[PDB]
Amino acid sequence: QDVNVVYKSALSLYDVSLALLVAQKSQMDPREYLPFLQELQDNEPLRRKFLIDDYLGNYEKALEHLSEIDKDGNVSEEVIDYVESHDLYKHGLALYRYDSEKQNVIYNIYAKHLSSNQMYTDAAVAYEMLGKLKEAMGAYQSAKRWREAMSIAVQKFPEEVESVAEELISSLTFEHRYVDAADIQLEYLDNVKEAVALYCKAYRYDIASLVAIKAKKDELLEEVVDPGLGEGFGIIAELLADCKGQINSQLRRLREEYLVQSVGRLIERLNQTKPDAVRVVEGLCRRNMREQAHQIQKNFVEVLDLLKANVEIHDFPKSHIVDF
Amino acid sequence: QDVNVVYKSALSLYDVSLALLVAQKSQMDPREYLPFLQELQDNEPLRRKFLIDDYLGNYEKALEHLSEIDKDGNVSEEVIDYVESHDLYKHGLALYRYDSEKQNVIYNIYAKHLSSNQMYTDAAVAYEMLGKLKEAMGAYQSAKRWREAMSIAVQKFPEEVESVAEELISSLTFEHRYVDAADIQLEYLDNVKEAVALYCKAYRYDIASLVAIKAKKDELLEEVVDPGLGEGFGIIAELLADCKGQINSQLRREEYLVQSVGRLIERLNQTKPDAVRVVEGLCRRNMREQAHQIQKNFVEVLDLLKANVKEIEIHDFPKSHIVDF
Repeated sequence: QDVNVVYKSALSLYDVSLALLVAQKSQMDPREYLPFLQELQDNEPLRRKFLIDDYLGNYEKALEHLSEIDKDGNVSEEVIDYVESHDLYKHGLALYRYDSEKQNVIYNIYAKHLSSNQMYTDAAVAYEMLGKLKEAMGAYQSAKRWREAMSIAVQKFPEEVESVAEELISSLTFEHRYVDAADIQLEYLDNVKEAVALYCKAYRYDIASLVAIKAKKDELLEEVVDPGLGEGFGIIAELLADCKGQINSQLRRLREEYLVQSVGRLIERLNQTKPDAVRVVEGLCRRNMREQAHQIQKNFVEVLDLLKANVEIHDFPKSHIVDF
Repeated sequence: QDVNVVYKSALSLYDVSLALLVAQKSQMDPREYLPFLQELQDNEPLRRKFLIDDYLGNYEKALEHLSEIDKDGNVSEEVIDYVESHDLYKHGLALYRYDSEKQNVIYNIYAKHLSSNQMYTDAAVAYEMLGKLKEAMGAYQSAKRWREAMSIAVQKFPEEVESVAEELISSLTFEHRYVDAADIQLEYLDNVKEAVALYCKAYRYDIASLVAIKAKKDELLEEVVDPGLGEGFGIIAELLADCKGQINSQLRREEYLVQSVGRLIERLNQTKPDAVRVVEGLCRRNMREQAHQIQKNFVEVLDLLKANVKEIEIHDFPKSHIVDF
C-alpha cells in the first residue's frame, strides 16, 4: 500500500481533492498523506503548487512558482536558498531573463558558486556585469586573465595596480608565459630591465631590443639582450649535441619497440625548438656575433640532414646571411 | 682534332708545359690552344691559375686565387665583379670568414642582390650588420618586419618615424594584420582611437578596452568598443544563419555538395574563437541578450551539424555559464 503513481499524477495536476480520493481508494496509509494534503490546503495556490512540485522532484517548476509568490520587485531569501540547494542557477537566470534587477541577484550567487568551483573566468564576467569589481578583478587574476584584471585595476583601483601586476607577473612567469609577464613589467610596473630580460626567455630578442631602445635605455642591449643570446645559444647548442648524440647512438642500437619511438619524440622536440633557433640565429646576426650564428644554423641543418637515415621532417629556414 | 679531356686535366694541375705537350700529341687545332697558352704565360702565377680555373668552370677555386692576388690589401674591384657575375656570394663569405673587414665587402653586394630577389629580411640583417641602417630599415619595412624597422627609426632616424609608421600601418592593414597595425597607431602615432578600432576589427575586444582604459580615454568604450561589438555580433550572427540555411538545404539534396558541407565545418571552427571573444565582449559590456543569442545560434549549428554529419570530427563550442540558459 505504498505511495502510488496515481496519487503522484493527481498531485501533479495541482488537484488536492482528486488526490485525496485517489489515496483513500488505493489503500494508501493515512499517516503518509493527510498531514501533507492538509498543509497543501492551508496554503495559497502559488505556494501550494510549489510544495507539490518540490515533493514530486520538479525543482525547475517549483522554482518558477516560488518566484511568483512575492510580487514586490525583489528576489526573496527563499528563492535564493532554493536555487543554491537545487543547483538551479541556469533556470533562475532564464526565469528572470526580462527583469535585470532580479536576474542580477542570481548572477551574484552564481558567481560565488562559479568561483568556488574554480571557474574563475565566468565568475569574473558575472561579478563584472554586476559592477562588483573588486571581486571581478580578483577572479580575473585567478583565471590569469591579466588584461581583464589590469583593465579593472587601472580604472577603478589605481592604488592596487602594482600589487595585481606583481601577482600576475609571478603566476604568468610560473606558467612560462614570458611575453605576457614582460608586457606587465613594461606597462604597469615600469620595469624595463625586467621586461627585456623576460622577452629574452621567450626568444623574442626582436621585441626585447625594440623595447630597450624605445625606453631610451640602449645599455640593456649589452647588459641584458647579449647575455640572453648567450644563454639561448648555449641552451640550443647543448640540445643539438644531445640530439645528434642520441640519434647516432640509437642507430647503433637498432643493429627496442621503444627505441623507434624515442627517435620520433626527438623530431617533435626539434620541430618545437626550430622557431626559437631561427630567432637565436637572427638575434645573433643583428648583434654581430656571426660565428655563433653560423654554428647554431649549421648544427641544426646538420641534425636535420642526418634525419635522412629515417628508415615527416620539415626544412630549417636558413638565413642566407650565415649560410656558407 | 678536338679539344679533349687530357688537355683540360693538365690545365687543371696548373702545368702549362704538360698541357702544351698533351695538346699537340693529341693533334688539337693550334688555333684553339696556342693563343690561350700564350695568355697564361703572359700573366703572373696567381692570375694564371685564375684564368685556368675560369676556363674549366671551377668558379669557386677561381675566386680563391683571384682573392689572393691582393694580400693583405683589401678586396679588389676585380673580385667583386666576379662574384656578381657567377653568384659566389656564399663562397666569398666563406673565404673572408676569418677576416671581418673583407667579409663586410661581400655582405654589401649580397644585400643588394638579396633585396632584388625579394628576400628583404636577410637583406636587412646584412645591411644592419654593416651599419647601413637607412638601407636596413627600408628592407625590414619591405619584409613587413615592423619592429625591426621602428627600432631603427627611433634610435637613428627620429624625423622618419611618423612616415614609416604610417606606411607600415597601410601595408599591415591590407595584409589583414589588424593587431600589428593597431600597435603602431598606439605606440608611434599616439592615435589611441585608431588603435582601439583596429583591435576590435581583430575581435580582440580585450586589448581594445585595456588600451582605451590605460590611455585614460574611457569614452572609447562607448565610442568605439561597443559599436565594434555590434559589428562583430552582426557578422557572426549573419554567418550562422548562412550555415543553418545552407546545411538545411544541402541536407535535403553529388560529390560537390558533400565537400562544401565539409568546408563549413572548417569555416565554423575558424569563426569559433572569434565568436567566443564576441560572446565574452558582449557580456562584459552588459549586452546579455546579444551574447546569449550568439552562443545559442552557434551551439544550434554544431548540434544540427553533429546529427547530419553522421548521416552523411565536430568539436563542441566553449560555453560561458553566464549566458547558458
